[PDB]
Amino acid sequence: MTVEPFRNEPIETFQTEEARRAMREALRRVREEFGRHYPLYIGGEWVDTKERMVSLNPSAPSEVVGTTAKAGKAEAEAALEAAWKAFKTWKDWPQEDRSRLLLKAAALMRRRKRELEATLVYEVGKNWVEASADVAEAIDFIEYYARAALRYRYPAVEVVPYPGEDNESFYVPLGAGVVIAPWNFPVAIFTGMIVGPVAVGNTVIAKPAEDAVVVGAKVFEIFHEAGFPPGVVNFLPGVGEEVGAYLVEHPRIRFINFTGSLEVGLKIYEAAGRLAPGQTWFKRAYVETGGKDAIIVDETADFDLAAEGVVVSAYGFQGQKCSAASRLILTQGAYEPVLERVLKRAERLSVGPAEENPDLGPVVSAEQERKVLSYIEIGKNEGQLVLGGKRLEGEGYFIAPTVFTEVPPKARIAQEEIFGPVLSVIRVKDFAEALEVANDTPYGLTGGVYSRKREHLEWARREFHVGNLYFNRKITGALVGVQPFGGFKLSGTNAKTGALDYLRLFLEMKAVAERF
Amino acid sequence: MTVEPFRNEPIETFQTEEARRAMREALRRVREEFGRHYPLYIGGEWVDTKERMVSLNPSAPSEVVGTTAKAGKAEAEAALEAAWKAFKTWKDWPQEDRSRLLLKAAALMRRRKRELEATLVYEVGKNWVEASADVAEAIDFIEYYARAALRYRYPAVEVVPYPGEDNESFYVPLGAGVVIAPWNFPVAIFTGMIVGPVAVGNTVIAKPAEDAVVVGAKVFEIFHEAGFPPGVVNFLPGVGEEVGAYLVEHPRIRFINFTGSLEVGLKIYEAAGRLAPGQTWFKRAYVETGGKDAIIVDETADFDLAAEGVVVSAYGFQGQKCSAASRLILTQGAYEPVLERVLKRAERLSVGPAEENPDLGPVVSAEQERKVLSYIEIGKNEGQLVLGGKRLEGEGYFIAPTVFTEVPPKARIAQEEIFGPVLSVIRVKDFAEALEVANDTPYGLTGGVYSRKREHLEWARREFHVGNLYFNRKITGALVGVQPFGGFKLSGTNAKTGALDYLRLFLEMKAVAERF
Amino acid sequence: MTVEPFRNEPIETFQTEEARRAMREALRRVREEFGRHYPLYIGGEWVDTKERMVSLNPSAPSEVVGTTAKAGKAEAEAALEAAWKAFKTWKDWPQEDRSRLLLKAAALMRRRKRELEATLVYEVGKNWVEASADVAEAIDFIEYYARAALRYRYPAVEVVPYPGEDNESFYVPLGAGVVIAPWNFPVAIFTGMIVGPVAVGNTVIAKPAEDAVVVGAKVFEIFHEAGFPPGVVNFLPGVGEEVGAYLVEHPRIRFINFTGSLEVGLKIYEAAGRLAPGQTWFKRAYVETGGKDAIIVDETADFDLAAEGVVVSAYGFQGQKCSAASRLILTQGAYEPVLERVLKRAERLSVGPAEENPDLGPVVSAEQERKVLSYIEIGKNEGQLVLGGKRLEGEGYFIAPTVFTEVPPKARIAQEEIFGPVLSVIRVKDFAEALEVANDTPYGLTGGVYSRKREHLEWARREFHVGNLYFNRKITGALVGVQPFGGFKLSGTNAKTGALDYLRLFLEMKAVAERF
Ligand SMILES: N[C@@H](CCC(=O)O)C(=O)O
Ligand SMILES: N[C@@H](CCC(=O)O)C(=O)O
Ligand SMILES: N[C@@H](CCC(=O)O)C(=O)O
Repeated sequence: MTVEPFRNEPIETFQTEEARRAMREALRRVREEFGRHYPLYIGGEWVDTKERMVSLNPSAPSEVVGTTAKAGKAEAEAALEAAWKAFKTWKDWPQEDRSRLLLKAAALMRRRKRELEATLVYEVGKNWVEASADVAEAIDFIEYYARAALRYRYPAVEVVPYPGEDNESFYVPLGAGVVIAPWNFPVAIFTGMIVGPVAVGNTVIAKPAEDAVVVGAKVFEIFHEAGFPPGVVNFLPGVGEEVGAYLVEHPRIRFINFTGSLEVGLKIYEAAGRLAPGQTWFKRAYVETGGKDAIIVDETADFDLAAEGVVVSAYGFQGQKCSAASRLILTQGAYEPVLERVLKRAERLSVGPAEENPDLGPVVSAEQERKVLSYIEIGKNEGQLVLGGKRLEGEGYFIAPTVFTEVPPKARIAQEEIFGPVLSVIRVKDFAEALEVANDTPYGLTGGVYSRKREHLEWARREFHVGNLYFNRKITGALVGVQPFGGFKLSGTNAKTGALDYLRLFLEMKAVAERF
Repeated sequence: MTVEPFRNEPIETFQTEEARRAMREALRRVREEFGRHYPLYIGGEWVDTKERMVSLNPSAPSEVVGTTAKAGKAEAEAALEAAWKAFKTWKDWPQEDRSRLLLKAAALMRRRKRELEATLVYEVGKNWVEASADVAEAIDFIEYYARAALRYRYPAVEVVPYPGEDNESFYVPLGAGVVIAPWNFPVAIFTGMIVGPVAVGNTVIAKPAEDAVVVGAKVFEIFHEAGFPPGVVNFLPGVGEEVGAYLVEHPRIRFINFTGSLEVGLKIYEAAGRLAPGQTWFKRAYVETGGKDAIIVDETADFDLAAEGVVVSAYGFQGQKCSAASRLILTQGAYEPVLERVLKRAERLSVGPAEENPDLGPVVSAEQERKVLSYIEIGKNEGQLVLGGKRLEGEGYFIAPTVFTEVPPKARIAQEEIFGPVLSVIRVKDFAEALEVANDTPYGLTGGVYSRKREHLEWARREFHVGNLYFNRKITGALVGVQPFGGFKLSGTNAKTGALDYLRLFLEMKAVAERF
Repeated sequence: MTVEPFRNEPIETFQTEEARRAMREALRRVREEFGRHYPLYIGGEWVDTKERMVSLNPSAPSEVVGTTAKAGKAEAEAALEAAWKAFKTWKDWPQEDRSRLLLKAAALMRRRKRELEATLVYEVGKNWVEASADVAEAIDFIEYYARAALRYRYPAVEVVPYPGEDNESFYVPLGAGVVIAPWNFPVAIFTGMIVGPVAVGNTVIAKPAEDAVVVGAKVFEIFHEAGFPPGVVNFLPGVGEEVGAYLVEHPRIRFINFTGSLEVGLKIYEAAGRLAPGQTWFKRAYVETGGKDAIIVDETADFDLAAEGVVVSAYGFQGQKCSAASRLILTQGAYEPVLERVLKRAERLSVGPAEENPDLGPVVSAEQERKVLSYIEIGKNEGQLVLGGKRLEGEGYFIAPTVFTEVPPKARIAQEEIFGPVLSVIRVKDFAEALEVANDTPYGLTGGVYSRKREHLEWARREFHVGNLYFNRKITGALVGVQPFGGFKLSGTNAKTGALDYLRLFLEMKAVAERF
């Protein structure tokens, strides 16, 4: 190696005066720039369009936080042509050179941490620590993939030798692909999904989520200053499915990297399986599609520790995480003790404008608000509402931490991803039943168990079927490198982010033999 | 390691009297066994059916090599139930135990080599050496995957540590899947596609190609004797698309491993991308779909060496290989010298009943013969026929080595996979044009270059876009371990067989963290 | 690895106000619990007995610090049955699972550091830093052995392969054994001797030293909360040799791990060599039996540095360490300079109630006091008393730092382990004579040399025959992992604690071959 061993970027807690001062300064600079317009980024240059998109502050929706250009099919085609033109030479860059470019981008992002965090606060309603964790994770993806990519450098394949011949196998990138990013981790996942494929020689066209187009543009300002060659990375904010559908079904799109709802993920995977007219390859599609994550607590657990972890997991970033604890499975002996503690802690959570660093900011949009409130109405017919369950005062999309108890395992609110601050509590007889209920959903992303019994923990290690399992701690916040992130079943294709294996997904192998 | 380092099984040449004596006895016993009936193999037992399938000797179509039971939807469902039941416990076997089971199977197959080779000679028309190479490769897949699987044993993932926590990532098998095997390497590929997934904990339902059901049954006799637990491997010969379609589209089939025509591969990949009613995962589909492989020869090459390699590559097993040289691209200076040599060598090739160990046996079936002859008629109006181009006398499906020259690069015979003894010769101006023509097809499986110019070879290493490239030697016969086999573009998904990476395709990763 | 690399637990120096406050709080909690009764721990549960044992405060012997149950032969037999029953399943736990259990125990012990330290202060008279070092070392043993155990996981043996066979050699634990722990490091050594064997699959019956039964019980509270399966670890405090003799001579005790006096160690080793009626194995007995450790100082040394190290080594924990410097060998040129400095430093050492953090607390018991005073009387007839040599005022067993000079190398006080604050100074002609005198004792545990002459240091590295040798620093305080601890000659069997080799002592090897 030529750089220090990988270490995760520390997550700012803002416990010091300097940290709080720096954040206030960043928040001021960001809001003073709410009037800024961000164009598309195609072929190494910012390209504007006639029509525009408006980004709103979910904590005060009448306030615009910025506007961006709006890509259509014409711009998507232009981006694809630029991406393929760039691929022709970018694929030949020595890996050491590509990795150094990523390291430069990480250094630039680290120097703009507060600015990006403040943008997350105002654009998507993350409180201070959620915002800091998001940006820190983006930096981690860049630092991690830059190093991981070197493990695949020419010629990396272990082969069996043969007399009188040189047999060399090596990896090569696929080509130009499309990245469809989420609004809940618009810096972290947006960055990771792009730089992973790019690190090993691919080129990318990235479509940010509508609710997070401004922060996505700021990430591209970093890519631009870093110096990625024209066409290697492209930015196409857009409205509706136009751009995404056009690229996903395009005969010249080589791969698709997607993180979002199961509904969209299913359509993408189906489309990727089809041979578009003139297509000359089998498309690769990687999808991360959510979950219905549960935390199991049995009677041997430290009930206070469990309650704290459950509240953090269920309500962090208003429960808008694919990893959020949306189900709390309690064995009979743990039911009353844990539920009472969870309710006591949850009722003390503050909800308000994200910039004030409340425990919960607003949900991301009017549409998300409508969806969450709709599920709350559904829940009233399936379980017992014991906490919250309503919209709070203010134009901002503030929803109170919600808890439903005595929820049937097969109830809609115990099966479908609400993606809001709504926790469903399920009572079970014993640990075996807890595991059965935990596994009985179409998903398999995150899960947790609070217990002191070794046999129960190791039992879960073998049978709680989720891609990311945690014992006696929160089930959210997977760290790059430490906890490869990705699930089973309808949670996706198990493309483990923040792991060496992730980069292999964007490479193909060639074997060349020379008989002397 | 607890066994000797992997070494490829020697391919018998039958030059010694001992080898000839052994082969003659094996051929005699297999012939004397003609007419035998082989049932299906489901849940550890041989299960017969009312209806049956007939396997004919392509060298003498009136002769029935044997008959097998015929599986329908009911048998497929029974096999799927057995495979999932078995998966529950097979996935928990220590890897060392599963690997030892594979090694036992390899030892048993090795002891039945001559018998399996003789069965290939009679059932699919392979001459002696082609049959020996097939069986040797099957043994190699078992020996190689047995060892490779241990590289993924619990807990194999390299992760970054975190203070006060144990973070453990490991691989687990996917579940029960279906294997759809080809008739051209009915022992080798049939075995490889089954044992790879099985080695790491998956269970399989295998559908042999209709023309090679008998040898597939013999491979299962070996699996049974080795002791694979009931349900781990299942044998379902069948007629038509019924069985394959039912399993490929089944909501409970976890993965599909396919090797065959592009037409079928495209349908499988599309079906795999769809969520069948009640399906709870994104199906994985691995497909190897053929090629239109070329050998380029420039004016600096050893023309005699090139001509020999071209003839072996084009006519070995009657050109019925996805790796076969079906295109010969000659630069202006190499055209006359190489073509004259290729014609002289090809016109001396013997064609006759496979048991006689001719240079070429018959094509595999009446339908295949019809298709190859149809392509020859098409070729007569596209290029210039200069050798062969007709069916030979006899009941067997004998076709003479055929050569067309001055073939336009975009002609149907220069673009579509004929899978017969038909070589298309294309004349180009220089090496640059040779590479352009070589790359201009929808495929990308194998390719070769005969040249003494270092700059041309290294240029091809970087730009001749095929998964398996060979310099100054034949382009067929990839050896397990030595030459990871798999292509680009419409040649498939690049699932490299005989390589460490192959097994990763049948595993998913779990990350478990415990905060102490 | 799945956890951070091993690091030694920091030893608290109590230089901060918070540290001192935390210690005072811990001391208060511990003394408020002096009335507590601690039962035996057998088969996963606390089991009380009719008779009890009383633990006294050596700094105020009329004060009881706690009482415990008293095990007899019946309880020892019950513990052995529980240990064997547990072994049957504990031996089959994946090593990763056993190691995680140890890591949990370490985390629990770390959270109770101050409590354990305060218990050591009151029960065995350790001052603050000696107490902190003791607990920190116990944590180190758990953390170290948890990691070291993974190095022996299935199948760990490097063997030579053979054609057509799988040859696998692996380690397995021995069974149920007995641990006989010392009173001088009742948390550290008590813990290490137990968790080392347990980590790799053995089960243990532990007999704490009579003077330290309370702190031993607190360590078992940690084992209990950690969740070791019933029978894996058992606690049997007792009076006299009854329990120890019964287990050591038992036909069903598989191994014996002992740390204590040579007198007892010799008896244990002799008994272990005998085949008890019905015994079906050769018992393994590991014994650490003390020393008569010397520090050599020559004329080239930094005399002030040497004096400081000698005083720390001779009087730390009142010289009650098997590693304590009980002999000071000075060459002629170093004699006066070093002796004067040692006397000046030693005369400034404070002696008093351990809780007040004096340089020296009291010796551990009335019996130890009697022994040390007896050796002082013996010393008066062999050497010249120049410092201390008497009991101080108070009911506590306070003995003043003592120094005898002009001591003959073969004098009883220069040969026998006093285990008290008594240093014997021997004058020698040169370095060669210093080494001769250093080696001329029945022991060989620790030793030290203060010198700037490279040739003398390297000479000692090769010829100062002790298991743990230190240059220009104290000879006590061996750190887990850094300095494998164990001696030569009558200091024991050289079972190096805190080293990878330690765990091998509790394993046996099996070699299994399968001919395919
Ligand atoms: N990796 C994030 C979840 C990302 C997502 O919500 O998609 C976590 O572990 O909290
Ligand atoms: N691996 C074989 C080709 C297998 C196939 O035809 O599918 C070869 O290299 O000749
Ligand atoms: N390991 C301790 C000595 C333990 C004992 O006295 O038995 C030290 O080096 O000081």
